[PDB]
Amino acid sequence: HLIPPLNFSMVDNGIFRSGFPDSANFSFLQTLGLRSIIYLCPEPYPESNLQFLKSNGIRLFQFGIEGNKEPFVNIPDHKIRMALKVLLDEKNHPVLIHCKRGKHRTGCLVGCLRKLQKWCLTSIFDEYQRFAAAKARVSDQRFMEIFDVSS
Amino acid sequence: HLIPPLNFSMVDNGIFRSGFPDSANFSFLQTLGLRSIIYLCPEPYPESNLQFLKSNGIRLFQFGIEGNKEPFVNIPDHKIRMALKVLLDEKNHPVLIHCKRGKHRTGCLVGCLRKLQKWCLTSIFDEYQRFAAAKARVSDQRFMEIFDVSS
Repeated sequence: HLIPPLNFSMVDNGIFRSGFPDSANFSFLQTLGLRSIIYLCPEPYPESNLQFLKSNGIRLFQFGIEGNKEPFVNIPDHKIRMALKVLLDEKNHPVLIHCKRGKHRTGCLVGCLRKLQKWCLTSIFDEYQRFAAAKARVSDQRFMEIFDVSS
Repeated sequence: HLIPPLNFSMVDNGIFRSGFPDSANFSFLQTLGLRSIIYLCPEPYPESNLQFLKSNGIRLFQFGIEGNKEPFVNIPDHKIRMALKVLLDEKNHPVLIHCKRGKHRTGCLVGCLRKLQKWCLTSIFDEYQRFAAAKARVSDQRFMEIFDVSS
C-alpha cells in the first residue's frame, strides 16, 4: 500500500504539493516520477530524504522561508518569486512543492501560481483554506491579495 | 478572471472533481478541455449547463445517486462501479466528476479510485475529509473501507 506525503495534492498537470515527506512516503513519491523538488524550509534536508533524492535523481531547489506564528508573520516576497520561477519552468516538472505542514509556505507559493493563472482571490483563497484548515492564516492570504503579478 | 467550480480539484492526470458548476464556472471549465463529465446526481441537468456541454462537445455520463443525510445513508455499489468504469477509460479523459456539493458522492467515487491505486485507507480517508470537511460522513468512508476492489 502507498502513502502519499502529508497533505499531498496535485496542483496542476506537472505540479504537486504536500508537507514534509518521510520514508513511508517514498514508495508513493516514486510513483510520481518526480524530476525536481521545491523545498521551502531553512532546516537541512534529513539524511534518508537526501538519499531518496540521489537514488531517484531528483533536483532539490530550496528557498528557506522562516516559519512564524500568526501574531507576527512575514513572507519573503523574493524567495516566493524565486520558487515561482523554478515552478514555472516546464523542464523542472514533475515538481513536488513542500514545506513543513504543507499549509502556509507551500500554500503561498501555490496561491501566487493561481493568481498568475488568473483565478479570482475568492477562488484562490478557498483553495488555500482547504489545506490550512483550522490553521489557515490571514497574513498568507493578504500576501496573496497584494502579490504583484507582473512577471 | 477565472472561477473554478465549487470544491474544484485535480484528482489525477486527466481527472477532476468539483461540485455542481454554473455559468460563472464555464470560462474556467473551458480551460480544462474536458472530453466528458461524470455526473452523479439524479436531478436533470439544467439548461445552461447542457448548452455548455454541446457547445463544448463534452460527453455527459450520468449515474444518479440519491442524496440522503447521515442518520440513514446508502451508496449504490452498482452506480459507483459503473462510474468507476468510465473513469478508468483513458479515452474519456479529461474528465470532471461532480455531484451537488462535490463532497460525498464525488468523494466516494474518488475514494474507490484511490483504493484501486493502492492508497491506504488512512490516506484515502484523509483526502475524502479534506473536501467534505465539517460535512464529512462516516457512512461514505465505511463504503470505501468495504469496497471490493477486484476489478
